Amino acid sequence: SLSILMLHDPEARYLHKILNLLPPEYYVEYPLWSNVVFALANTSANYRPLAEWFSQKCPEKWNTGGKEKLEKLWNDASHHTEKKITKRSIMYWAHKHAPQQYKEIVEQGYFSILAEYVYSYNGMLEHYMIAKVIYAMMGNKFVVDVDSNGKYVWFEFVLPGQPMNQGEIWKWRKEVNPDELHIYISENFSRVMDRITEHIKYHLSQPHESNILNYYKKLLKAFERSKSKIFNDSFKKGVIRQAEFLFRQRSFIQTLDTNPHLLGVGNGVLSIETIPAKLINHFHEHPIHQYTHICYVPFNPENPWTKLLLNALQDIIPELDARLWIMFYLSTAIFRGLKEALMLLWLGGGCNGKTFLMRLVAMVLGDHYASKLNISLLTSCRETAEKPNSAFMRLKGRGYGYFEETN
Amino acid sequence: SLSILMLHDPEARYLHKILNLLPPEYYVEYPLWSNVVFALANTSANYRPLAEWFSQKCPEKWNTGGKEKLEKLWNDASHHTEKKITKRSIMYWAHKHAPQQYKEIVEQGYFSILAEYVYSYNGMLEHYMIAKVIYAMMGNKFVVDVDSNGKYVWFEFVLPGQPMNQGEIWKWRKEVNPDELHIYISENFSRVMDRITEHIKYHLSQPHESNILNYYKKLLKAFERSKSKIFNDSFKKGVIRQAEFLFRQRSFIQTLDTNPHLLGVGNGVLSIETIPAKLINHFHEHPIHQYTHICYVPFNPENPWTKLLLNALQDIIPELDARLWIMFYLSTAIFRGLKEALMLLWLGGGCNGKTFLMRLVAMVLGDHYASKLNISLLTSCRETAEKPNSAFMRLKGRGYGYFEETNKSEVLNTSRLKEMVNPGDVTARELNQKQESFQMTATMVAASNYNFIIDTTDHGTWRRLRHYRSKVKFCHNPDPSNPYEKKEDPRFIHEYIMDPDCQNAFFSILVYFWEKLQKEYNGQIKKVFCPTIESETEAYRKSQDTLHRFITERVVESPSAETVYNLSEVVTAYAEWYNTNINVKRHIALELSQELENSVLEKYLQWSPNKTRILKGCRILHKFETLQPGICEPKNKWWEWSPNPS
DNA sequence: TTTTTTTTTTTTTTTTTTTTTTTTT
DNA sequence: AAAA
Ligand SMILES: Nc1ncnc2c1ncn2[C@@H]1O[C@H](COP(=O)(O)OP(=O)(O)O)[C@@H](O)[C@H]1O
Ligand SMILES: Nc1ncnc2c1ncn2[C@@H]1O[C@H](COP(=O)(O)OP(=O)(O)O)[C@@H](O)[C@H]1O
Ligand SMILES: [Mg+2]
Ligand SMILES: [Mg+2]
Repeated sequence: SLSILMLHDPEARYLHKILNLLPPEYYVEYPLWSNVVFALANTSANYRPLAEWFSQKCPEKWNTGGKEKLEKLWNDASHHTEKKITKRSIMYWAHKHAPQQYKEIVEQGYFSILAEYVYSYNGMLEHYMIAKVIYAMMGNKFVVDVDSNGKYVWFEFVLPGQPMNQGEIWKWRKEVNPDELHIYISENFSRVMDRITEHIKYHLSQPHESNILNYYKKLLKAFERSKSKIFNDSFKKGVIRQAEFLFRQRSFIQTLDTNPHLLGVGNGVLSIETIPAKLINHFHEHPIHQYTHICYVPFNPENPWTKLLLNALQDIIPELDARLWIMFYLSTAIFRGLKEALMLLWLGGGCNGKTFLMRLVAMVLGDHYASKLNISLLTSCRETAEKPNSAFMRLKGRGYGYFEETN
Repeated sequence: SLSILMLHDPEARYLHKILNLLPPEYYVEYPLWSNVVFALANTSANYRPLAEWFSQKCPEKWNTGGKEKLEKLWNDASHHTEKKITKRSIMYWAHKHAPQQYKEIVEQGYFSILAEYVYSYNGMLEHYMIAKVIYAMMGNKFVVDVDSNGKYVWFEFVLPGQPMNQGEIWKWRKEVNPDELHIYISENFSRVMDRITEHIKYHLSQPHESNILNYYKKLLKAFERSKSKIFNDSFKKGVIRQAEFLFRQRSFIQTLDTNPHLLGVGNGVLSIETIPAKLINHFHEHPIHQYTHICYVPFNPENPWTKLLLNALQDIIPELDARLWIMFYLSTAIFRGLKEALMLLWLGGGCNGKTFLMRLVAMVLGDHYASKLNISLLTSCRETAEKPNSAFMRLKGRGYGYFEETNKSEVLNTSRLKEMVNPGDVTARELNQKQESFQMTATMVAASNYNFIIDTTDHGTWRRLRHYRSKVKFCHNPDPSNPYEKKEDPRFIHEYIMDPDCQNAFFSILVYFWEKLQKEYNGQIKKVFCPTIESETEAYRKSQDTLHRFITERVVESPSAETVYNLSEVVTAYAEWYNTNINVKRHIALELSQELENSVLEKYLQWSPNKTRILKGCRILHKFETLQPGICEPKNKWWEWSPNPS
C-alpha cells in the first residue's frame, strides 16, 4: 500500500517527506515513538498504512517487539478518547532537531503550490489561492473560532522576540484584527512573488519554439499586472475574509482553559499533572489563554523572602498541626477541578491577621483565578423581587474566593 | 403515457436513471416498495404515471403479487400524509449498495446542466447558474429557513469522518455561515471546470470549417476568463445569496424537535415510537437539532456499573412496590409529550439520597431536556404582577424539573401550583420579546427534610399529589441493629457522576423501565397498585389540616356544653389557635364560614331563622379544661418486575 | 421595588462604481 | 493610436 500511500493523498506525500531527517533513536525508544504514533493516529483514521510504514522504517522494532501489541495500541488510539496530538507538534521536533533542510523543503512546497496555481489560471490571482497559500505557511498562529455572539474571533500564538505585554509569552491571545497577518501578507509574500518572477524569467531566457514568443510574454504581463494587487487594502480584506474559513477550527473556544492541571503563569504554563511540577517555556499545543503576572521559581527555602514568609506564617499561628492543616487547605486553591466540599471560617481580634493572608493569596493567584465576594450573599432575603443578582458570575473558572470583614 | 414522461422535463428521466439501479429483489421486498411509493407520493401528485411504470419495474411476480397492489397504496388516498419517508432518501438507498454507476450518473447529470448553460450563454457564468449547479450536486446536505425575527439560517447534516463537536453526529447543526459550502464551491467545482475545458479543447481539436475557427476560440477565451471568478469573495457571496432561495424549505424551523418520540443521543438519534426502542446511526430525515452527550446502549444487567447502580437503588428504597412505582414514574422523564397530572414530593431527614438521585437523572437526561427549578415558583406567596419572571421559563420542551432542600418548612398555596401540574397551557413574558403561550410537559419532583405546609381541602388539589417518606438513613456509625442504616461513600457523589459509563448505564435502565411500562397497561401511571403509596399520601392528607385538628381538639368530645354565638367567635378561636398552634397567617372569613359547613360540625351546624348559621352548641376550651363530657421480597432479581401482582 | 429592563443603538457601508491595459480597429 |  506504499504506492497507494504516495498515490492519492498530497499531504501523505508531504508527511512522507517530513518523516525523513528524523532521529530514529526516538523511534527505537518506546515512550517517544509511542507518543508520535498516537499523534499520527489522532490525525484521521485513514492513515493505517502510513502508520504501518512508519513502524516499518528501522524494522528492528517491528521485527523485535509487540507487533500485535503495536497494532492493538494503534487500533485503540483510533477508537478511544484521549490526547489528539497532531503533526504540528512533530513539525516542532523536526525543527528542533533537524534545522536548515526543512526550510527549503517547505519553501519549495508552497512555491510549487503557487506556481501550479499560476500556471493553471494564467497568472490571474484571486483571494482564495493566496489565502490557501498563506494557510500552507503559518498554522503556528492565527486560529479562528466562532464566539457565542456569532462573531469570528482570531487568536494569535505569542513567541519570544515579539512586542507583547507581560506574561503573554508561550500562550494564545485574543486579537480583534489580525494585524500581523496583514503585515506578513504584505511583506513576506513579495519574496515568493519575486521567486515566481525569476522562475518565469529564467524559462523565458532559454530558447524554444514560438511558444516563448507569445505565451510566456502573456503570462509575464498577467503576473506583473496581478502582483500589485497584494498591496491593495480591499484585496487584503477579501483575502482575510476567505482565509478565516480555512483557519476555522471546531471546538476551540469552549475547550479553552478547561484543563485543571495547566495554569497560565508569567513564564509560560505550569504542568502540575505529575509530580514534580514542570514549567513549559517552549512550543506546545495546550489551549491556554488566561494567565497571571506572577513568575514561577522552584521552592527554595534559602531565599530571604521565603524565610521571611515562613517565619511570618509561624508567628501568625503557633499550633504546628493547625498550621499544617490550614496551609494544606489553602494550597488547594491552585487546583481548578472538583474538590472536597468543606467551608472554613475562623475568627479573631482586630490584629488576628486573617485579612492579610487572604489578601496575599488573592494577589498571588491573580484576578483571573481569584475573586472577592460579598458577605451579603450568605445573609440576604430570597430574591422574591425577581431582580437578578450581581455576584453569581463569580467562581466561574475561579479557584479561590474569600470574604472580607464586617462590623 | 411514456410520451408524457418524455415531454415532462429531463428531471423525470434523471429520476428514472437513478431508480433503475434498484435491484429486483429490492422491488420484491414489500416494505421497500411500500415506502418507495409513499416517498413518491410525498413529492407532488403528478407522479402517478411514474408509479404505474414502477409497477412494471422488474415485474417478475407482479401478477403473482397482485396487479392492483402498488397502485392501491396510492389510488386509495392520493391526499393525506403520515410523516413518512419522502424523497431525499432514494438516492441514499441507491448509493448504499450501487456505487460507481450512481456517481457517474449524477456526474454526467450536473455536467450536462452546466454544459447546457455554458453553451447557451457563450461561456459567461453568473451567480444563479452556479448556485443551481451547486444545489443539484448537493441537495441532500443543507436546509435554509426563516426564524422568528426574520433571518436566513443555514443548517447542515453532519456525517462521520469530518471535523465536528462531540455528540452531534447524524443530526442537523446550526451554522451562522456555510463554511463547508464555500470550501466545496471553491475546491470541487474546479473539477467540473476542468472537465468542461477538456471537452471544449477536444471539440476544438477536430477540424471543420469557419464555424469552429473563431467560435470555439472566442468561447474558450470567455470561459477561461470566467474560470477565475469562482475564487472571488464577492462572487462567492453573491452565489451563496442566490442559492439561499433554492435551498429554502418551508415549515422546517417550527417543526424542529416537535416529535416527542425522538431523542438525540451522543451516537445518533434514539426512537421510542415502537417497542423495542430503536437506535438510528445511518441516514434519515427526522428534523432533530437538540441532543445529549449520553451514548445509548441496550440494557444489559451483566454490566458491572448496571449491577452497582441496581444494588445502590435497592439499598436506597427498601420496599419493592414503592421502588417499582418510583422507577416507573421517573421513566416518564424520557417522554416529552403530554403526560398525566402527577406531582411527586417525598420527605426525609439527613442523608436520604433524594437530592443525589435527582442529580443523576438531571445529568443523564441532559441540559436541553432537564432543568433546575427554584422553590420560589411553588412558594406561592409571591403573586407575579405585570413584570418579567425568567424563573417560570426553562420548561419549553423539558421533560424533567426537580427541586432541592429549603431553609425551613414553607407554605405552598394552590396558586402557582394548579397550573404547574395540569396538562394545560400557561403564559408569561420575560426580557425583550412579548407574552407567549407554551405547553408544559415536564415531570416534577420536590424533596425536602422539612414538611410542606399545604393549606387546602378540595379533592381537585389532593388528587394530583403523591407523598412518600423514606425510611433509610445514612450515618458514619452503622450499628448492626436496625436495617435502616448503612455506611456512606464520599465518592458516591463526588464521583460516579463524572464517569460517562455511569450515565450510559442509567440511561439504559431508564429506557428499559420505560419499555416495561409501555408493555404494561398502555402507559399511564394510575394503575399498578402499590399499597405503601397513596396510603402514605392519605395519611399525610389526614394531617396537614389545621381545621380538623382544631375541631377534634376543642369542640369534639365536648358536645354537651352550649357556648356559641355565631361564626365570629369560632373564627376568633381558630385564629388564636392556629396562630399559636401553628404559624401566623391572614385569611378571609368567607372561606372559613363556607368550609365550616363542609367540616364535621354539621351535626351541630344549623342555620338560625335570622341567618348567622349559629352552631347548636359546643365548648370552647380555655386553660387546661379537662374532664370534658363527650410486601413480598423478590428472590434474586427485582428489575424483572415479578409477575403481575409483583 | 426599584432597576434595569428597556432603551438605545447597531452595522452604514461594502459591494461597487469608475476603469482595465491590452486588444481590436 | 483610438476605442471597446
Ligand atoms: N507576621 C506579622 N508580624 C508582625 N506584624 C504583622 C504580621 N502580620 C500582620 N501584621 C500587622 O498586624 C496588623 C493586623 O493585620 P490584619 O490582617 O489587618 O489583622 P486582622 O486580620 O485582625 O484585621 C497589620 O496591620 C499588619 O501590619
Ligand atoms: N449505595 C450507596 N453506597 C455508598 N454510599 C451511599 C449510598 N447511598 C447513599 N450513600 C451516601 O449518602 C449520600 C447520598 O446522598 P445524600 O447526601 O444522602 O442525599 P440527600 O440530600 O437526600 O441526603 C452519599 O454522599 C453517600 O455518602
Ligand atoms: Mg486583617
Ligand atoms: Mg441528597
